[PDB]
Amino acid sequence: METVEEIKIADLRPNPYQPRKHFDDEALAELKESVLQHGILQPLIVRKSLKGYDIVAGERRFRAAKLAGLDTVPAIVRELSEALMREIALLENLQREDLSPLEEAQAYDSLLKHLDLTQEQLAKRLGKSRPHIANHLRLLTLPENIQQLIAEGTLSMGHGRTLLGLKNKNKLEPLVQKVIAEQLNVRQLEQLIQQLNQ
Amino acid sequence: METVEEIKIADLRPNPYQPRKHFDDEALAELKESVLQHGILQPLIVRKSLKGYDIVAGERRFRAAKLAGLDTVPAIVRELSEALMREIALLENLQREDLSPLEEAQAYDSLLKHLDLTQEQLAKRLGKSRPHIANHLRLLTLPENIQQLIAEGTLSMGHGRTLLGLKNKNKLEPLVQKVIAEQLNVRQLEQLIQQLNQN
Ligand SMILES: Nc1ccn([C@@H]2O[C@H](COP(=O)(O)OP(=O)(O)O)[C@@H](O)[C@H]2O)c(=O)n1
Ligand SMILES: Nc1ccn([C@@H]2O[C@H](COP(=O)(O)OP(=O)(O)O)[C@@H](O)[C@H]2O)c(=O)n1
Ligand SMILES: [Ca+2]
Ligand SMILES: [Ca+2]
Ligand SMILES: [Ca+2]
Ligand SMILES: [Ca+2]
Repeated sequence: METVEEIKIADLRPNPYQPRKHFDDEALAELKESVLQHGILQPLIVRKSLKGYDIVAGERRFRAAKLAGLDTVPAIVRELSEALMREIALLENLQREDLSPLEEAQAYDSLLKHLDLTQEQLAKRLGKSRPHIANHLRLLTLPENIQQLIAEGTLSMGHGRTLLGLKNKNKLEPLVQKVIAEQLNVRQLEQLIQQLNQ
Repeated sequence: METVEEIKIADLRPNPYQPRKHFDDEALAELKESVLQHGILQPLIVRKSLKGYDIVAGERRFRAAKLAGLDTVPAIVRELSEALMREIALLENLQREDLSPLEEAQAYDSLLKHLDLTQEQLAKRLGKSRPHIANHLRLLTLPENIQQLIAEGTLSMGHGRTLLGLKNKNKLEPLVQKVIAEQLNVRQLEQLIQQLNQN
């Protein structure tokens, strides 16, 4: 039976097989904020070495914990060959599916209702910006069929966002059919919507 | 003392606050294949119900474990309020960053060399298709400045693939400048390359 250990930040060493080459400061601030709200929800995977503990999965969490003022992170300590460490460094990130834009928006909407929160309060609680939450919730004001098209992938989310800018909704559904039939890009749609609006 | 328990598949209940509405069969097969190679690497998070356990994070792992024929999954049992369960069901998915196409491609290249595997063998080891691996490795044949655009997300991986189809490499930089300024999609880039390749 494995345990989750609290490992001191001073004892942690970089992932020797780190596949991430860029650490976005904005995204780390989001993770920091979430850690301040909920703590680290997911234990790191680490491997005990002579000098300390090498991270196998969790470098962002580690950086977020430091930003948040924590002195330890939760971790599962495993004995692993170099080959397993190389594989798992990738697989922990590779073998997962993110939520779609619409699944995210529906989640925000469900939390607003069941947690009884404003969008500002939800952004704080989730560690996301207020514009990020508002832009996703706006997708839920599009016609049902267009939401379906976006989910099915027949329309991009970028098209969805651009469609919100249309003044006269009488042209909305013909505009979507044109986008699809002509495989228009988002910039072409922006330009059509500007004229229609004017 | 938080522990990882092996919990019987039969005792697990679906996530009451599941944000995922689409469970792609192809992606579940990939996860199943990875579970067969490595086991479940990340414990599920669950909460005790009146009987059994509700999944708080891990429904895809749960379904892949059924497809792989497992009897139990590793799980951390936590006491959580309803509010926390609703929050964590989203957050465990929301607060994470994917790898860029180039980071994925570089990782494959590294693993091929250091594990001394062919593309096919690596594909089996990782639970991905052989073309998925091969097609990401092709990105590494692009000029570094275009690789960077793909790394940053200014160009999509599909743009990258399509640009490989260009015969005259002297037209690459002007073509990319056009793609970016005019925000062209993959199909429109295909057509421009179609024309450039016909002399
Ligand atoms: N052999 C593997 C491959 C991936 N994983 C992890 O499975 C999780 C899949 O994430 P997900 O959001 O797509 O699906 P859920 O299982 O959380 O519903 C990730 O946290 C992977 O790191 C694992 O535990 N074992
Ligand atoms: N408050 C939070 C928010 C996210 N997380 C998890 O932090 C992990 C971040 O994944 P990542 O691949 O972006 O970064 P790493 O920390 O694995 O380097 C994810 O598994 C989130 O579920 C957490 O442990 N605590
Ligand atoms: Ca890591
Ligand atoms: Ca990770
Ligand atoms: Ca889940
Ligand atoms: Ca998940």
